[PDB]
Amino acid sequence: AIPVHPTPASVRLFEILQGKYAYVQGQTIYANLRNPGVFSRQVFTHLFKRAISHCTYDDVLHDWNKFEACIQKRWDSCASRFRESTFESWSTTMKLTVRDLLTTNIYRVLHSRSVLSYERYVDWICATGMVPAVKKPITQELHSKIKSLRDRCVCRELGHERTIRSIGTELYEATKEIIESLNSTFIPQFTEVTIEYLPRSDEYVAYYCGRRIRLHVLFPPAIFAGTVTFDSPVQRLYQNIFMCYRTLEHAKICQLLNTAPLKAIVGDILTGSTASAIEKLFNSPSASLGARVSGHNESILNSFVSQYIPPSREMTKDLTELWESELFNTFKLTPVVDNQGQRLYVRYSSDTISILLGPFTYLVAELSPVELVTDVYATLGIVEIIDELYRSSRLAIYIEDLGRK
Amino acid sequence: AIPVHPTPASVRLFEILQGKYAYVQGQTIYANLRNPGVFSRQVFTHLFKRAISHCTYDDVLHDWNKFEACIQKRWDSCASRFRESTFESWSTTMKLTVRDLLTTNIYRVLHSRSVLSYERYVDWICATGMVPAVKKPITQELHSKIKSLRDRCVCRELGHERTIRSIGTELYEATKEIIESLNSTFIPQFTEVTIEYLPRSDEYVAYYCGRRIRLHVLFPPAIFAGTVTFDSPVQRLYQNIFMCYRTLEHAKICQLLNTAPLKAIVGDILTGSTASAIEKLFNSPSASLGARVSGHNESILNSFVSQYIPPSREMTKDLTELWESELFNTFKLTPVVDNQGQRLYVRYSSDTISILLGPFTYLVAELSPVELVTDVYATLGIVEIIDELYRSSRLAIYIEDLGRK
Repeated sequence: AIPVHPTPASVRLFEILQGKYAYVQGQTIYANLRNPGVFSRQVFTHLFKRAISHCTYDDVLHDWNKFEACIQKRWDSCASRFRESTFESWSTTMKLTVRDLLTTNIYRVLHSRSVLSYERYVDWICATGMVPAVKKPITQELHSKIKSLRDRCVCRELGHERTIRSIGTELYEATKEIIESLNSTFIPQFTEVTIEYLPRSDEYVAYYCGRRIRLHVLFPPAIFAGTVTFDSPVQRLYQNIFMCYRTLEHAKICQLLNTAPLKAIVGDILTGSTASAIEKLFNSPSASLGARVSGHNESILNSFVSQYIPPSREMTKDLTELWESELFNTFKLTPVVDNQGQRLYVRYSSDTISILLGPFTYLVAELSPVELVTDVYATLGIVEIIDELYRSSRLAIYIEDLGRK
Repeated sequence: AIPVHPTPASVRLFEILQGKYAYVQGQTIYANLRNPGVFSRQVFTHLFKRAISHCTYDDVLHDWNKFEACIQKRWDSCASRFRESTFESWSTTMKLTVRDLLTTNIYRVLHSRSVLSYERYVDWICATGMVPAVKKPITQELHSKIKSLRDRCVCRELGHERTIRSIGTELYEATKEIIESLNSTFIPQFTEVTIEYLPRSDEYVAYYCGRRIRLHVLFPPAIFAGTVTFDSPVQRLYQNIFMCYRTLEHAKICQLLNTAPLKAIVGDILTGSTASAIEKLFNSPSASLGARVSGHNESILNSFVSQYIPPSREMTKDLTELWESELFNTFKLTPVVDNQGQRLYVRYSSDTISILLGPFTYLVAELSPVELVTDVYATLGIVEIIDELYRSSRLAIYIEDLGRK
């Protein structure tokens, strides 16, 4: 039995998740990888993939035959290129008339209340290399918020495209198993739960409201007999950040201690009429400073003077790029820049989703049939990846099979 | 029961949303993402999509048939290219007749009094990660602000375009479903309502006029035993901005205390005749400074002088880019810049609308059938997105269906 969370050193470590003690410009990049949305990209494009894969080629071809049966009563040798153009435009409106309803329903199921958050995951793994895998069995939100007819109300039109009537049902029921899986799982905060490690027969015990909950080691900490330190991104910086905090408060201490314009040895304010503002502090005891010897018999032979400025902002300036280097390296962050651009587009890499969302979606989340994605799947627009999925979809490759008749 | 909102540290946090305590050049970018109208982009292109989706192909083809019936009484072998050119003209005035109608009606319904504001939204989520949901049931303003004929008297002309008489009515009634949905909700101010936490069996309780009113969590605060800290963009900067405020007021304190040109120790003004301006302050007690020892028996052996200014503007300057990095990172802001351009066009990204208006339009506001936008949907002109929608809209594809006869 040894504590992991509620030790003073580890709560000092958990504090740097927020900004309470020390903060610089490099720690702003920590929130950028703390940004969720990339997890919604995962379930998003994965349910697009599930909706787009399960389709039959034989349905869309008879849809095209009935589509031509629609146009022959509306409109010989010129009909060859007429049928080519109307098929091309049929493919275009097929992409459109799937993509709009997908954009409605999938964003509708996407921005539900999810008690699981990537944001509450990424700070925990970077803090201690450990994550509480909490299985919270309340799952009555999804059927209450969405039960039926949300897939049925929008699709009622003239052209009874049975492709949509086949895909909307399977994509609708597929989300009812996926949102189930994420909302069944749970990740808490830190300030009210704790985590316990027993050295004797080494396992780890989670705690929240009095029970041992499931867990997943990723970065096992170094337990010496005197203290425990965690192999973590932030605790690879820990006492350097505390050193910068110490010298900054030290700098303000000396700055506030030499404010007197003159040193003796014994032996509403921000804005106002400056003439009266002179009077309001010249009488104040901030002006004088008479230093003291303790013993009255103890005399002073010589006296010196040296105000001193410790290099505070210099200590902040290198520690900014200290933060930048660690969060470019241990999490693969490639700054997409312009010519002499000062880090304008900070983006996930190929392997950093395998090292953050890879373990996330497959260890603490039981999202079994979901995948990781490409660089340009997460880089591009979230609706602009939809037609790109379409460009390598089973559907549009069947339609480009129909692309030659 | 512990307070969240009216506590002194958190009301200092809600204050720095405004400019009252400390303010730098980086906090100017905070208003740029505070700009509403990007919510109007959402409802605007969503209702254009709703207007253009419900259209039928059969209405416009016989409309073109009657359009040719109009021109045969006004105007053989040359008639092939004559009919091609007049169809191209009919397409162009079709775009014109949807554009002028829609810009009147939709900018008319768009800039009504909306009690919901994105400006009143984005400040809450950045402050505490928390939003209070208010449902004000007063929804009687839509029938008074618009009844009918704003869509009709503009199109009451010679050519009875049944495309307009078919789609204007359904877009007209659909807008009433959307303005009702937004103005039913309400997001409040902060200086009169409160947010509050019960630690035991944790939930979050909102209050306006004595009722536990609805709300939604996004970023769970760190509640320790002494204080509460909210995982927020601004409170990740909180004591650094307070440190800059402290050193700026301390800098002005030392500047105001060191105005004397001469340091003794005991033992209308802005513009005027400068010869009399010498007279008006030389006799004044602002000039002199004779510092004091308390004890008259207490003597001084040695005495010093040290003027000192802390690096005030230096402490402001790095905190500018502190704000710049944080509001480029935790809200994804890509500065559209020129060669060595100093951050000229600060624009929303693909993912930051998913992290800000994504939760807004779907979770705190119950706008179900609305969508998100793209990068170029939000970048381009709001009338230049009309014709860009037309570059991929179902009626205009049906005109491009007719584009080859």
